[PDB]
Amino acid sequence: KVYNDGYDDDNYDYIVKNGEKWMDRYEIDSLIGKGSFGQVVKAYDRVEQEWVAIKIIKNKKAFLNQAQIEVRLLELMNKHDTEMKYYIVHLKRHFMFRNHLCLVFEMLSYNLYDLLRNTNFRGVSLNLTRKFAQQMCTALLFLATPELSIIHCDLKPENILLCNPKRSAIKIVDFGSSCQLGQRIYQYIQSRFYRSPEVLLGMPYDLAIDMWSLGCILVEMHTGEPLFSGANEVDQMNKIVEVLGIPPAHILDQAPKARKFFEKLPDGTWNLKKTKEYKPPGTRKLHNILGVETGGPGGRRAGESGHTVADYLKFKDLILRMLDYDPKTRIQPYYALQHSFFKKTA
Ligand SMILES: COc1ccc2c(c1)CC(C)(C)c1c(N)ncnc1-2
Repeated sequence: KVYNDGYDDDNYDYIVKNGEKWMDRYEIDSLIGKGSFGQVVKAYDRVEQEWVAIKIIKNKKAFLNQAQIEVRLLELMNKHDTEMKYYIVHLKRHFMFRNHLCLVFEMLSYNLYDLLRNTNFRGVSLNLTRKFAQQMCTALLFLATPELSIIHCDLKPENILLCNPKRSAIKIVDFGSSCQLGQRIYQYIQSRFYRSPEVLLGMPYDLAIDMWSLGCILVEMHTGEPLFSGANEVDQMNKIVEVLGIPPAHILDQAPKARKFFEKLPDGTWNLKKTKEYKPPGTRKLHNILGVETGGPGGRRAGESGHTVADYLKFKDLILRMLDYDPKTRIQPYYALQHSFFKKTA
């Protein structure tokens, strides 16, 4: 049985061959990543005399079209950030090769989940968490510029990459599930652990869903573990409620899916539907998850510099603003960047 004239496997992936030359230009060196979309290779661009990463999309219409959306959004972001100051991966060019769409990027290092694994899932320092937060809020500010108005829709540690393994510089990747405000099509979006309450509830959404994901990512970067690790949507909402309490009635009153998770009482207040058993609503305090007064996560930052009670209070406050249940009042990128968590003291 033959796929794409022998170039592909049965899963429509290009069969990567070390050393192959493409288009009298690229020498494929090695495979450096693989996922649902296809594969990522390190290649030498002989024309520009530099290493590049080529994302080789599966030869399958659904994957091709997902990557064509990504190409258009990255090209739009390109028109608007030529100095590469806003922390989005740079798409150099694209081409079709042997029935695979191929996206050529600058070569980056490993992702923030790999970085968490490298900490043995104990987390990075509050200082490094702050550097990641500042860069991500800058990226979100750029995506919110009106000519872009891009909702990434799948922010998670795996979609944030280090530029260099020694260093704090990061880029956001993977715009295949993205969309623009006023061209919102998807009802089902975001990876579960990072999914906002408005999406869980079946409500209208906007760029604020990415800020929710960022709040979740930053707590996980410092603790080593996902903040809200739901096994399914009901479990996800229940985990959110353990930390943040029952969502506001004004929100639940307008939520198409309120009754998937909650019940409306005679007095018009809302409670959780019973299990078929969680910490009571709001009793799993972020204050304690972060260890604000008790030496940080697991008490492991006791006796370390750069981890004071005062700095933990600033981090907690910023995260709580990113995790506001109301997407209208949730902190926005411009104001997050001005928050006291980013103000130096001492
Ligand atoms: C499994 O998913 C992966 C694996 C590796 C990478 C990406 C996705 C994203 C891109 C293609 C942007 C990239 C890069 N530019 N440099 C290095 N690695 C990667």
